[PDB]
Amino acid sequence: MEDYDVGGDMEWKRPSDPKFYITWATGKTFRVGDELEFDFAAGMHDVAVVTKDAFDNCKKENPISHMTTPPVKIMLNTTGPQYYICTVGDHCRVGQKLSINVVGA
Ligand SMILES: [Cu+2]
Repeated sequence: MEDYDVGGDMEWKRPSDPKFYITWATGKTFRVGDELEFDFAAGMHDVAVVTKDAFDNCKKENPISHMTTPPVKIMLNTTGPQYYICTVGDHCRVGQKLSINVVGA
């Protein structure tokens, strides 16, 4: 098991570059049992676990899950695609979103 800090010291923030998080994930093999940790200041960002469509269009309403208090720690316990976005402001629209593929432990 591996523990990942989404974004690095950049943490979970509004990116200057729209592909930042695509870049951060790349080269990482997320497996079942691994844990993602999103760090941010209270109210400045958040985490909503969404479907692929909601991910693509940045739909904030009807999350699978939604978390607001800062480290949001999520364990990956199923194989397959997982999508996360920040619903605060225009953050998702400018790239604060994460797409990963979880494989076996
Ligand atoms: Cu945000």
